[PDB]
Amino acid sequence: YEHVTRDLNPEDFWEIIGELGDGAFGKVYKAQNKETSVLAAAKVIDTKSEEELEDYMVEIDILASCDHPNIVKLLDAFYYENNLWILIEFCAGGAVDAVMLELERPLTESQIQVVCKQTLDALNYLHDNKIIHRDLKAGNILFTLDGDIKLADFGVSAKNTRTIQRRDSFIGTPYWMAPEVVMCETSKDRPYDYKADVWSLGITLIEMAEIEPPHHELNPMRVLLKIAKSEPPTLAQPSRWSSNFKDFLKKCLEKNVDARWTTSQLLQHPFVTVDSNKPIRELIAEAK
Amino acid sequence: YEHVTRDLNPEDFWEIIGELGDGAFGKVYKAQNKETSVLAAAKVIDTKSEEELEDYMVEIDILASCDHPNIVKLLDAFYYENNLWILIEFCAGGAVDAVMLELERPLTESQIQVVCKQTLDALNYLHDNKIIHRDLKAGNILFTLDGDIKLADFGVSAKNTRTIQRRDSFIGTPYWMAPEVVMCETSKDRPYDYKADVWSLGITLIEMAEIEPPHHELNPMRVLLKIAKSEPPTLAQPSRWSSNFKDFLKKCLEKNVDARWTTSQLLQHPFVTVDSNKPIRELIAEAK
Ligand SMILES: Nc1nc(Nc2ccc(S(N)(=O)=O)cc2)nn1C(=S)Nc1c(F)cccc1F
Ligand SMILES: Nc1nc(Nc2ccc(S(N)(=O)=O)cc2)nn1C(=S)Nc1c(F)cccc1F
Repeated sequence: YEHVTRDLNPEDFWEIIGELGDGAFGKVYKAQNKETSVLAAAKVIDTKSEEELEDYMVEIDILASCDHPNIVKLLDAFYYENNLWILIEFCAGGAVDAVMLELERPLTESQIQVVCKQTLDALNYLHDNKIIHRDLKAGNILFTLDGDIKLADFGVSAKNTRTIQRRDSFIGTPYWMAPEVVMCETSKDRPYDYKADVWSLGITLIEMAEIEPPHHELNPMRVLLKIAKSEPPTLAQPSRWSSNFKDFLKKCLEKNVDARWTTSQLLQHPFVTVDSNKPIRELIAEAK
Repeated sequence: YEHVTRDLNPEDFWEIIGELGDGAFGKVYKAQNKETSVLAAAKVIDTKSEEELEDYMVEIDILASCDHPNIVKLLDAFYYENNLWILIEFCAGGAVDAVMLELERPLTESQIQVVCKQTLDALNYLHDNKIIHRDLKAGNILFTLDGDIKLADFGVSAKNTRTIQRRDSFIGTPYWMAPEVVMCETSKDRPYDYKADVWSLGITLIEMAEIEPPHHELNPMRVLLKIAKSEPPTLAQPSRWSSNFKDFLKKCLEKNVDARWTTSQLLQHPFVTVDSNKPIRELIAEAK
């Protein structure tokens, strides 16, 4: 497609150094550019056929089209011998959840503020560009060498740009057009669906405060039921946390979607009014 | 694709008898099956390239996948010598707006009830199957030989089935999932976007009452502004029309989308509690 190379062996450009992880789409490798020495994470996805490339295209497009400091960039993509290779800028610190498990402790509040502030900048850019992440969690927030973060894994993300471009496309005099379509107040443009990411942000903040997300102790079969039945989760040990942390969470973890804050609103909250990554430089230094 | 034939000349199966119409995508022909004598409307769309087939595929899929008495069926589709041919079951009476212009008068109320009732059955099926028509008007409601109607022109329709199938698709324990996604209350499933068709139904009813839709006298440049600024339109000569007609319109022509009725709710309204097409048989007989 637009961004996927054909007929070339990815391993004539990128050398596998080792393994970074392993998941449902296969193993993820640490790769090194044979010419430039630039590092990458290399997803290698077994495709049974060419039709399956369409399943992975929205993700590639999002990665190729985004240009933000807190979103990982696409370095290359190849289709070769029935595998889709996706090469993504390398984040040397790994995922936030992996750090917590290595150190066997949650992040401190000042650390959470930095991750939250930068993660929010990424989300706000996504939403501004009609992208819903849809799988925000600590496993998909990666640390850089320099103590910053980058949001990754757009594997189930939605990009409403072509939908919106087709939505506004009309010819002739539209006498029959609904006023909400006239006013650009269709679901594609309203905040409603994007706010699903704002809830996931709240859960991820509790996950960073407590190592594991709410309801981790339940039978997995019960978790969706629990989310539906229960009031929104709160920090297990609230005395440990500032009023600003607890207030921010309440703006995210709000079941009335209309009342839940947008990323735009959240950027003005004092919990994210920070501008030094030092608490994270301290963390990742200890993990090194 | 799924439903488009390659490498065969459509005119070795279908004979053009004449022209039915002409619009932005070209002329529409009256066609006759050379073997069966079955009649069709034949859309013939000039495509500059193969990539353009994707623009027309949702429409073909909707036509091929729908099975309802009040929705036109796909008979064939061909890609040949750079044209996309779409053959659609023929409706011998033509469009409602064409009848009104031929007879130089609007429909009577009893006629409108029959068209409304059948059109609503079609819409309700569409919405049940996650399709938004998006271009409902009297020009896209066609009369059959027998005095029934069929809804046509899915050229800008939305089909949210693959979107919804991808929406519910998840692996692993979804600790971070928003409660509105948990409860299947995303925009794909909520009535909100489908209700745009319910507004267009209301306008189409006024169009059938008055030959032309509200604001037909304005500079076309002003129409969208007028829709936005104005209260919903009403029948110009309300003494001519029943309270049931006027009440039905108010349920459709409601700017508060949440307060506007669904097609499901409208099916229970007395304005559509009719079960004879005789008023339409009388109309189309005079037009013959
Ligand atoms: N851009 C990027 N950099 C890294 N770096 C990384 C990953 C793991 C580790 S490890 N094995 O935990 O120390 C260290 C660095 N991983 N990464 C990506 S995109 N990882 C990743 C991910 F975070 C989510 C889904 C699929 C993935 F392949
Ligand atoms: N299924 C179908 N049957 C017909 N019949 C028809 C059309 C015009 C006329 S005419 N020329 O007005 O008398 C008579 C019959 N037209 N038709 C379709 S799909 N017409 C049409 C349409 F209604 C909207 C957009 C494109 C179209 F090609």
